[PDB]
Amino acid sequence: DFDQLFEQDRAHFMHPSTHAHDHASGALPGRIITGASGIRIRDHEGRELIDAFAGLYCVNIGYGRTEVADAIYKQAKELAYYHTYVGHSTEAIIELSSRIIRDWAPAGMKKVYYGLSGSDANETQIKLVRYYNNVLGRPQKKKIISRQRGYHGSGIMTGSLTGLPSFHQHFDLPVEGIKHTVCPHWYKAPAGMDEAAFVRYCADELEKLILAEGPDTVAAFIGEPVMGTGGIIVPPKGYWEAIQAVLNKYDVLLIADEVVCAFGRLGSKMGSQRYGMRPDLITTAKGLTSAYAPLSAVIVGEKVWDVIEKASQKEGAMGHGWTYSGHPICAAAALANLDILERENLTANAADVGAYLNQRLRETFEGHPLVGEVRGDGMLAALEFMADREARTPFDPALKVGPKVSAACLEDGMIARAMPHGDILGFAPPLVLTRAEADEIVGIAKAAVDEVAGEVL
Amino acid sequence: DFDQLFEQDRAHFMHPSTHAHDHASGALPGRIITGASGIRIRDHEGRELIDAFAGLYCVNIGYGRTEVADAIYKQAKELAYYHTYVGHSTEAIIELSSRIIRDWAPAGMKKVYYGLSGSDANETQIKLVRYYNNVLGRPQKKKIISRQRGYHGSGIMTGSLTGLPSFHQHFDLPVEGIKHTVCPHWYKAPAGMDEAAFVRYCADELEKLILAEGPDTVAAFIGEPVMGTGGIIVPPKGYWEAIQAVLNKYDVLLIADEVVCAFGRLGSKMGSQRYGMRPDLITTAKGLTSAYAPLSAVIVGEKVWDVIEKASQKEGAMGHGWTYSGHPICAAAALANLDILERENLTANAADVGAYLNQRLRETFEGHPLVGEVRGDGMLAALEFMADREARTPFDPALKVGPKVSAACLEDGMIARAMPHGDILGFAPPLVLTRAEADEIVGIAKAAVDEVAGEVL
Ligand SMILES: *Cc1c(COP(=O)(O)O)cnc(C)c1O
Ligand SMILES: *Cc1c(COP(=O)(O)O)cnc(C)c1O
Repeated sequence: DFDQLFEQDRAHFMHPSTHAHDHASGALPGRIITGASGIRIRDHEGRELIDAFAGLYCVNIGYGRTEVADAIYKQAKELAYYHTYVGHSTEAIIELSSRIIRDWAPAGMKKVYYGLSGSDANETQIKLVRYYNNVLGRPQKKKIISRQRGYHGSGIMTGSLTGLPSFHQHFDLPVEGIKHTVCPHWYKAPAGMDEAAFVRYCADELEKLILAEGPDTVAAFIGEPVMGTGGIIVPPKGYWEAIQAVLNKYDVLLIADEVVCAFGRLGSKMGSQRYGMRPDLITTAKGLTSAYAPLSAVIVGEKVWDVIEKASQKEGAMGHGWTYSGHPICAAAALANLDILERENLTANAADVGAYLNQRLRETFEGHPLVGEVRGDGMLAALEFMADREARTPFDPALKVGPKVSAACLEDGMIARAMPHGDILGFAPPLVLTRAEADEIVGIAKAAVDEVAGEVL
Repeated sequence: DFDQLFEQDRAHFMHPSTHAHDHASGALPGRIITGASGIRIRDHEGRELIDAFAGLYCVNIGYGRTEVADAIYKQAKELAYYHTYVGHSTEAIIELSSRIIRDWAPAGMKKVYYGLSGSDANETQIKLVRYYNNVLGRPQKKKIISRQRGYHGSGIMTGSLTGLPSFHQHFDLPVEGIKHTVCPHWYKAPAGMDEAAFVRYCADELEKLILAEGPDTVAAFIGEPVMGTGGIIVPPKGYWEAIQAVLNKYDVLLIADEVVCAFGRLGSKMGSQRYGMRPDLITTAKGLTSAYAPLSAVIVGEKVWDVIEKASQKEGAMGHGWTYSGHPICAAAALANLDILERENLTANAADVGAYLNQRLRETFEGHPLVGEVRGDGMLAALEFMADREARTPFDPALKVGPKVSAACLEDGMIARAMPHGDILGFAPPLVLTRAEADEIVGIAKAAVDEVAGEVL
């Protein structure tokens, strides 16, 4: 009966991030997912696929967790929804807020504000940064600095923070007031620079840009500890220490975008502790619930919270609120997700098997003639494909090497993403992954990379 | 142990729309909701309150629907989540998309795009309006016109559309490019104008503003059929016909913001059919799931969809996507919600009992010395309090008459909202409301209004 559903799909469902015409015509074939379990999903044809991307870096505890379904259900029966306006709460949202601060967030974090998506979380961050400066009497200190290849969402303001051109095309972005310093990708550094030199370059370029704009006009700097969607750029050694020194010098807030990195993905609690970042504000989503329900959390530091608190005395309640902020079933899902992360120590398993997977990818693909670089950290890994490795020359985009390798992986029964704006194969498997399953993943990638190299080299 | 939960609440939970200091100090006392059923919620002290506001205009099928919990649970077990990127779907999201278009949306609607909140839905609308114009080669046609007292969300861009100052304070809003024409509130019209004259005034003011800005720079006009949060402003007879004529003359898209009005609230399928609106784009959330799970839907008309579809051929896939777009458990919740709305004909009940409630409040409050106007439509109603009715003179805001009446209602065990920026008591009860329950609501309001009158007058 799937033919009828696909007719309806093409007629009426506008998908995110999907070629509108090819989808409506049938040229881009649809795929219905009917179930899932462990690290595998099942499609409408009965195929069982290894999901080496955990949905979108988000199904961290793995698929098919009926424990989380039970928790969601229980809360849905008891109280599916009430608002959290004007001091209203559930037990679940209170408990979740204290657990995030006490067990997961870095030191000196104080409060949590809830939305539904990473994008609305970063939208909240922009509102908060402005508010902070206005109530401290600095109405000019408003600009946000992001980075090239950063992903921070798909809205107008959040799309502007995003430093990938597809999220800007025909939307008139980035808006004035948001700027982009350099992507800290060492492999693509100015030729001849060593790691320490490149760090200095990145710091100097940021300093330069702050000064060019005027430090009294620059409010915040936003960054992922490890860049995910852009894809899987690990920062060079000393990058975050060097950047923070510049930010302290000019009194610029650090927003850590931990939507991908939080809740165990890198083998640490969050990327911020792992890289010695000391952010003033933190964005989370994805691994917060392992996607069992939609939820985002903005974690607010002492510095910013204290200013917001004092200001309310003279300025009244801050005018910010989503109807579904603190949604009970979503909170309940998060609590169950956290219970599982803690009980099975999936943070530890991510460090263990992530190191193993990364090292196995390194052995098997360093020196391979299609591959320009192997990178990764914890349970994130990527192969970037280049026409000329030492020259840092990419393939012609129209050759579609990344997408071809991904497609070959999918024919062998594995999902691994062709990352955007480059020829990059990304891995972000569930944190329950075993060594055996990692070996299988690497085997399938080997075959797919060999096959595509045979066709294009 | 609720004392410990409130200690944790104050320490760690940043609520939406809540005085930060008063909340943290304890001056604004917290409230935990533990259960709910029909039209009543239960707090942490065992108090049972009549919720005459259905959460926030959103719990339309009523509280305690274990049918929806069952549907959520079933989907959580089967497949809680996969993405809907690149043509991927579930059965539920496909079914929901065809049911919205076929059974609920007005004629000539084609596609549905999903988010999680009303705000992110309207953010999608802005992105879509820009895209449309850019790919038609009109890069100047970008400005959006909203209205004074419109509520369209709590983001930066969506906060700008919002025409209530609290959503702008210390956020530097509205952003350049968004403008606000007049609030179509007849009772507050220029003195001496009759209904038909006021309609003409509103049309002329809009024409004026389009011309002042330059019609080739104006892309869209956004409006709620009936203004909710602003609060409960029913448009004058002929307003929407007159406004649409102006919009057609200058080729300006109509965005109907149906977050409140959709799915039965006004006694029609949506407000747009009810008021003869023919929008190009529609925003929905709230009543789409009755808040049992977070979901928003942008409904895209044929005109706009066809342009988007053609454009993808030369321009490639549109760069828009939320990770949780089309979230399966949320879709499943919507389907169950729709099943209930249709089965118990809650649209009809909303028309019946809503007319009864509105009339029953007109009888009891028209002529009452505290009340300047009684207004409403379907299951929306409001009492606006004035110092001088015939003069249209409001009370001193510092007298807090609206909030006082609301507080008195809450002591008698009923929740009814003190609407912002005015002295207004709003009603938006679940659509399952009976005549008997409406009488009870009116009784409690009478007592509370009498008490506050014999106290301020
Ligand atoms: C993946 C990611 C998001 C995703 O946001 P959604 O609105 O949930 O799509 C947001 N911010 C950052 C930094 C990310 O890495
Ligand atoms: C109530 C309303 C919203 C609410 O948005 P959330 O983000 O769900 O709180 C948004 N837009 C409009 C037009 C509304 O009337």
